[PDB]
Amino acid sequence: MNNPAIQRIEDHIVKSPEDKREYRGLELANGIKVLLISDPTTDKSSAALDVHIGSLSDPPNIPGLSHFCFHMLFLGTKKYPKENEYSQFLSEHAGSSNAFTSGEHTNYYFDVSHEHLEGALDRFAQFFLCPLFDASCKDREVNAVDSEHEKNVMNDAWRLFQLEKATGNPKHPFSKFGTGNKYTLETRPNQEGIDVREELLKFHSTYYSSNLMAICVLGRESLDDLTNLVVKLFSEVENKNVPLPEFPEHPFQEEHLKQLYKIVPIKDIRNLYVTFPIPDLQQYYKSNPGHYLGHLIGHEGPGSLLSELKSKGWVNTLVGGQKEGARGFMFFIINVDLTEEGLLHVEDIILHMFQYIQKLRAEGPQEWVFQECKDLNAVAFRFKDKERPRGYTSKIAGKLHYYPLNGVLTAEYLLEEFRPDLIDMVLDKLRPENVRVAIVSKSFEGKTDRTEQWYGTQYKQEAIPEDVIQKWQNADLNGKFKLPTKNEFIPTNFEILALEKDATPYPALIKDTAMSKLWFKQDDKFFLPKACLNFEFFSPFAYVDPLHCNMAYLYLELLKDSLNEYAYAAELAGLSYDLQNTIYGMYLSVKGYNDKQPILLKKITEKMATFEIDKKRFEIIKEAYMRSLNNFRAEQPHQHAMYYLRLLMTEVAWTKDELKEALDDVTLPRLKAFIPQLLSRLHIEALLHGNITKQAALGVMQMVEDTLIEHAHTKPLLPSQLVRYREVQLPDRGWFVYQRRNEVHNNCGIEIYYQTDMQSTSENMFLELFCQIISEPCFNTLRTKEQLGYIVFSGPRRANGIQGLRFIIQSEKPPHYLESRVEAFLITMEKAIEDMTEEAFQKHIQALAIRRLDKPKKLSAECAKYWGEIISQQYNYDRDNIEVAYLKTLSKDDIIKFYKEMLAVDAPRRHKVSVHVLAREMDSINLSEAPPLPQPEVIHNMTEFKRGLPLFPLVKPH
Amino acid sequence: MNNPAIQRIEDHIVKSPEDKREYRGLELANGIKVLLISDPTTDKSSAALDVHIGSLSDPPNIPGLSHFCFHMLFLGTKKYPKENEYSQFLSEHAGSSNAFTSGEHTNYYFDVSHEHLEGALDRFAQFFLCPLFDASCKDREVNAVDSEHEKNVMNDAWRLFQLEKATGNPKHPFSKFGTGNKYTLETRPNQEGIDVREELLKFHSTYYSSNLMAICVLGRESLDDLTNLVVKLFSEVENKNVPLPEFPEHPFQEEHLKQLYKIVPIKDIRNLYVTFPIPDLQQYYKSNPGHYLGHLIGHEGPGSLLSELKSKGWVNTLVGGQKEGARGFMFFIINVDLTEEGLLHVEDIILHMFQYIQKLRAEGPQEWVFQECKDLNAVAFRFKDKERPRGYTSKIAGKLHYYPLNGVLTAEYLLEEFRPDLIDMVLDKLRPENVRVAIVSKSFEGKTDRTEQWYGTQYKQEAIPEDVIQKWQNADLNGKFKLPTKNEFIPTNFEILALEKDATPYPALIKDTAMSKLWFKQDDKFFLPKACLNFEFFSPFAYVDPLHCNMAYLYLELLKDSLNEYAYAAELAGLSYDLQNTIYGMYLSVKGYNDKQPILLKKITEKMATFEIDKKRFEIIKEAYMRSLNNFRAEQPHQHAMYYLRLLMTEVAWTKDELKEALDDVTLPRLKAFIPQLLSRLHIEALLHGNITKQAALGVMQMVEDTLIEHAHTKPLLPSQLVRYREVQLPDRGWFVYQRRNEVHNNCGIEIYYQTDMQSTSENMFLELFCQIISEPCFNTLRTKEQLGYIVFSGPRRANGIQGLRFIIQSEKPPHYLESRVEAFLITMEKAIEDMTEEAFQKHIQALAIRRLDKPKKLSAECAKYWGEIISQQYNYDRDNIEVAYLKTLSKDDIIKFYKEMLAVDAPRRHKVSVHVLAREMDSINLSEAPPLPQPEVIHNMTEFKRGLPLFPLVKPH
Repeated sequence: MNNPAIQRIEDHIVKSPEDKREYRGLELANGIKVLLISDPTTDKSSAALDVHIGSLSDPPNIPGLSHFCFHMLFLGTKKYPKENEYSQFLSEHAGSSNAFTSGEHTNYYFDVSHEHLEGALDRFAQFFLCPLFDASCKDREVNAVDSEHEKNVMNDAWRLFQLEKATGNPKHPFSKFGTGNKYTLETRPNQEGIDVREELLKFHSTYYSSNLMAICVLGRESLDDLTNLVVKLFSEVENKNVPLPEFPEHPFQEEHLKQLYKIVPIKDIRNLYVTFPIPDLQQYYKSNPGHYLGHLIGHEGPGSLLSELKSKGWVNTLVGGQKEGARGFMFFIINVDLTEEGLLHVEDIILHMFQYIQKLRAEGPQEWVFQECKDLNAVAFRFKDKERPRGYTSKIAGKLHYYPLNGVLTAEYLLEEFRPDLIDMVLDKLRPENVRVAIVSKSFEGKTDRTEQWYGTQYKQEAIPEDVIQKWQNADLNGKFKLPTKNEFIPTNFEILALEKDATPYPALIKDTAMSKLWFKQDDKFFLPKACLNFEFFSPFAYVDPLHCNMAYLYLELLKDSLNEYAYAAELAGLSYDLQNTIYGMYLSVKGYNDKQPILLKKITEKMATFEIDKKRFEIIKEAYMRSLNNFRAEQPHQHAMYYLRLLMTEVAWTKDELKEALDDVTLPRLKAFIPQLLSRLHIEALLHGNITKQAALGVMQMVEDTLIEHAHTKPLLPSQLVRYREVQLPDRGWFVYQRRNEVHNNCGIEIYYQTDMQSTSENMFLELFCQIISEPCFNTLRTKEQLGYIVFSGPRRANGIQGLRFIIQSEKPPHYLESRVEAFLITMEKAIEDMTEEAFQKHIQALAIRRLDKPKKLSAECAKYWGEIISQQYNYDRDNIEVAYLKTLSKDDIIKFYKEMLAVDAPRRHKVSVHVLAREMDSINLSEAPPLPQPEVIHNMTEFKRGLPLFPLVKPH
Repeated sequence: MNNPAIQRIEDHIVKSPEDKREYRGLELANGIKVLLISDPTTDKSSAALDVHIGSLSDPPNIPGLSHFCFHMLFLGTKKYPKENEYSQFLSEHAGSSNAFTSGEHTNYYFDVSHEHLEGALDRFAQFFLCPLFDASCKDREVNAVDSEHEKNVMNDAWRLFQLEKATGNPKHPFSKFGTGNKYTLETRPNQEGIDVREELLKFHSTYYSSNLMAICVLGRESLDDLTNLVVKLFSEVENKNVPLPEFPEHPFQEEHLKQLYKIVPIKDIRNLYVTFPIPDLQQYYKSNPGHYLGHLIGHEGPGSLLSELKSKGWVNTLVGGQKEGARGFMFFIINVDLTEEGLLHVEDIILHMFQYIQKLRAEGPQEWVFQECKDLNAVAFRFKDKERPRGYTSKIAGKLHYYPLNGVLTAEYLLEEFRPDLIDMVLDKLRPENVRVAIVSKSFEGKTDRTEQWYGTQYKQEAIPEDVIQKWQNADLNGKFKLPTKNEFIPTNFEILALEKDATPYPALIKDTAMSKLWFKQDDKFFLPKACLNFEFFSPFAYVDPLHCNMAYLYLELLKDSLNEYAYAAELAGLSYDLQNTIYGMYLSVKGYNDKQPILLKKITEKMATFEIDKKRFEIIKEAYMRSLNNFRAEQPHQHAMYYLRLLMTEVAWTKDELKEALDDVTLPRLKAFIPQLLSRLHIEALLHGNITKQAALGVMQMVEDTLIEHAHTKPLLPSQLVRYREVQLPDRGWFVYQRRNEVHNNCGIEIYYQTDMQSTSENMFLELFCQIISEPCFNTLRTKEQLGYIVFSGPRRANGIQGLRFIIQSEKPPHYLESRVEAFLITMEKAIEDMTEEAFQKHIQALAIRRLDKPKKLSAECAKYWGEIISQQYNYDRDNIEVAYLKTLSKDDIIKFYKEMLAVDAPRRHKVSVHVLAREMDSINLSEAPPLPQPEVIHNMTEFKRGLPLFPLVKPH
């Protein structure tokens, strides 16, 4: 009795009781799996379509056709032939989109203003009904794919990824190159024949079948309405009845086992990768054997494996468990980072891994553990934070291929059966004869034979001698490896306290004293048994010079290091904390189930105020920290540009250079002395937010104070004597440039900042609307036409109460060229604005309003927003409504004037600075015309530079 | 054979061999004693006339007629009848003048541009040949005299002065009121008859006689030329053959002896004054018995009297020796400040004084001591720094009454005969039966019977019981009081090192390293065996908050406190040091004979780096420091205005309030810990200047470094990471006012700052020429016509690289009135400038040039100038020539424009701030017309105030 397009309906979708959203499952006649989500309060709607095809179905001759294809798909359709029609519609209706290819999945998704779902879906749908696939872009698009590849070329992580693929069976599709590039996309085709337009079309026509598609749609409309909408748009997708691809033989045969790889990294890291091929455990999701083992093998603290490897001073971090492969196969991995001593004991490290394993075989599957995991995940599922719509549908579309409708939400969180047998089964694969091991370290440089062909990775491939393998099999049992004990942090009070009648819509200041300032809000919307605790400890000794910055950093690193064992239980129990230094002191945050928060907070604070430094932990943390500062050189060029702009524009900021130099003056005695000093006098500013009462907030706040006062003898640092840092003020019509060499990448980085004025409602909305207007053109113009790089960003920059427009580009071209192109873009944008219809303008106003008003979905999102107002000392909690009201009154002329005053080449108040991060070797047409530009004043000393310019005031508190 | 006007010539004037100046003594026929000084290199000339009449010859009915008289004398003459002709001539020719009355002397002096000596002297001379004495000023002048009196009314020092006079014989002129006021000057005359115009004339005509006058004149002209000039101008002064006044009976008879006075102070101090009347020792200057005793009784360190009084924790400072009275009598005094414990032991304190005395009688005069004093003073005289001309002639004119021509220079420095007899003679007066004692302390408040009539001082007068007197006579001998030992610091190497051929005209940077920056110049002009050593130690821990400011202060106070005994010898030996904290760290300066500098510097630095705090010294220094912060409330209203402006305009500055509050958190352990921290990391910037070689400078600099590094383990604070403070930047057209209560004075204070722009050659000379032009009008208008107060100041203000115009007034009127009057003055000045002749303008340019170019006369003057360039990090050593060159190119129009841009009510870039320090009770006509003014923005929080305004850059180094 269902509509002819629908085979089967619903299933009753099993969801969390807390979840007010309404759900319905569907199976279209044409084989499409579908989940509809009705949320009547949602500000943005969203949809995702996932194709169960990826780079694994890439033809042998054209690797990356899959990736290439989704690039081409966005590029206009028969009904909507404009090349950027999709994205421009999304931009102009508060929307955004993205897409991705993995081995077996291609996932396309977007969100949009809830009032225009139908129109966003009609367009998205066309991509699966009639793509133009025209060759005017086929040639450009390749550039974007190429630089995409290029950017990741020097990225270690990606290099290792594609290196585990070539270290495997070449006649297995796993070995194929997923990303693609210009070398195998435009080029190999002409010089070997073959039309990459015809090839695309074939692929798209063999593999783009409805039987292999899943869709998820979220909107305000009712389920019935969404049903019709979906049926109408998607029911006529073409079914090709493609058998689902499968890879059951497994990419790593006995020949690839017992292998060892010495890889040379770009960054100066030391990592060890251990890998056991395993059969596909997908079908077993109701019991999850691979992650019961992952849970014990990647466990931390008391008696765990990592604990031991840490005590030998061999390893700092351990991650272990099951890893995706493709339908038919998986892997079980165990990764660790090596200390200096660790790198000399790889063999002995691994022996310990098999020793813990062996201990598992000895001990055998344990029901109480699985039972514990079961109960945590259940609560975790019930009390899951409400997700952002765009990320939810995308995740759901993917999961639709693996589970029945009624179980698409609960799958992967809820366990059921306990299965000792399945667990033993996987356990049996973890043996020396199944092991692939990979060491990454710069100590191999110059002495590698092989070049992985796509990324260029140096590396050695060798076989692990029999005796070694034999030693590992001779893995007996190390007494130390104990199992985890019952989890004390598992919460049992999920009572949601009633809303105090004195409650308020924004955080209220409930305590203003010389020692502490406490902001507090009781949750009035999410009603989950969760609380966010935020503390900012102020002390001048944290950032007073580079030596104390270093000491502040090491202190917390050392503190966290020794709390870890104890803290892991909490984390598994959905209770986490963060602790880091800042230019003002230290930041302590605790999030999660509120029930046992007070016990964790007590332990952290106690340890803070009574800490005692293990000599040995000290040198390791320091050597790591040391190596980490050096490692900054390896970062992306754009990441460097941003780092230097931040230093440049701040009255006081210590560069990594300065920190490195000062690090060698840090000894154990010095550090021991510095702690009491740091803790000697303090001011604390706090936000406590969530499922807590006023009484409970003050109580939590007292215990922090009292624990410090009694144990470290802390006394009050009056707020009035806390020195805050100002932003540097650029001179009218000035242009400064700071130029630096990057010594790894053959790409250059660039950040251009046009500083405007002190933050305020009007200045804020001028900058933000102007940015909205240019957000998609910047993308469509500088990236999708001019192909200047994979990274092309524009938008607002905020810091120290000041703001301005920034552009960020990573590119093969020289900075001065990017620079000229950006100015060229600025002119076009100005004309574009002069020549834009009023109603297009209003859509831009309306689009920015929607983004701004879009309410946080979860506590930590609402919390972070408020914490932003505290950090910045503006305390403007009602900001969003105010600014949007003001936004709605702007007119084209206002934005034009704004532009002419602040941003034009000829602006009387242009304030421009550029950071140019030069490539390794570098350096020092129909296109629109760039204006002539001034000669930059060149910065050779950030300090001299700042000393010679005035400083901004600080922003007045709201 | 001498000119008929000259009785006797010269004497051959005994002078220092080092002294290139030429001298000649004279005795005019009319009894005038005269010294001429020819200095052909002098930039400014000078003269002084001293009359041997003072407030002691004041008629009984009109006290202060003497003071009054010299006010009236400046007020125009028959030949030069313009009321301010004298001072306006001096202003317009790089000159300045002043005058003063004491008991037996009235001293008038001026300096002037060397090119216009004759014209300045002609006018000065008229005052002693034919004063108009007109009654149009007689009525105004009284105001200035009155506020003069009023200002000192709340000044403790003056109150005690006039209180020792009324505690004496009323029929002795000593008891008369010296200052005068409106109460006894305009008033008592009408209501008791008597013309204060006729009275003046009488006085002036009985006492203003040539026989009682001495003159001293310094100019470029030759001695012969000065002779004629003087004879011509002064030979016809009228001789009245007044017998020289004398007061031989003595103001304090046996009735006033054995007295005790409990005085209530304005400031919260504790002081004890012990006073022995003695006969006049003037005649005995060749042997100076009073100051051989002063030398031993006011000695400090090893075995001295003060040492003991300090160990009992009774007293911090001791000053002892002979004190001026008047021809016929003197006093020998011994003053100390009391700790809290001291005030409870006055009796026991004094007993110790007589015990030391008794020890002197026991021991008897010692030839070696007098011999030591003799030799020090001789070297001191030979190597005396060349004096500023204005202060030299004034001093010499005074000394001309007491010594023969040929000995006027050497008198009071050179000893001759040793006279055990004279010493014993004075020693015999120091006995309990001769003693007057005075205690000053707020602990007496409310319980005094008597009001000294002129100042209003509360106080009790009582007689010292017999037994007390008896106890003091029963002053035996305290073992501890040892004599001073031979003086090891007495220098013996006065060799002037040859001028290295690599020498330079300005300090050169000879050492730029992470630990130290060393500026060095070898003396190329004074050639005295003297050196100035200046060290600025930078550490952020000195001023990081109020607690560390306090600790930095106490540290140095404690350090100096324990070095004193050791240092006194040096000081007597012409070798001194200064040591104080700053917002950047600490300042150590050492000046004097270079020979033993290195031994003193070594001891100071050593002690700095190894200091150990006596518990007991600690509480005393702290209680004193504490009391001292409270005592700021007692300061002059104008002094408060200046203090608050400095806080207001500096990015970071800790108020005395903040320091007081933070002081109670300072304990001994805390302080002990803070020292190593402070010394932990340091940067040093030095100026070494004088009679030292490059090799000797570096050597001196190394020993400071090496002594710190080896003993406190100091390591380098890189200069680049030293945070310097900026000046606050006022907004265009802004007017801010900070208003505060003064709780002691019935006068209000005011400072008005019109901030201009960052310092630079042009901005500097605009402000400085404008100031020159208005310097005398401001005086003549706001003070001498409008009589707004005794304190009326205007001129340049420099701080943190910024500058502006300031006016400072202390007044009976309310701030808003002064404020209006000042603006009224500004308008007049503008018109005055528009309407001033070109050649009058040029004289102003020429007058400022002369002041600026006028070369330093001594090492520490040249040193201080250079140290100014270092402190301020501008290093503009050739400043003076540059700025004057630029000065000479300015025109009226430039100054007008300057004024219209920056200073007018209507200036588009006026930047005005006013500090108003209100009187105790207060508050919150032909006159020129004040313009309407804006409503001030009012400051209630210096901090909020600064946070809301931008900050200036720092000035670029030259």
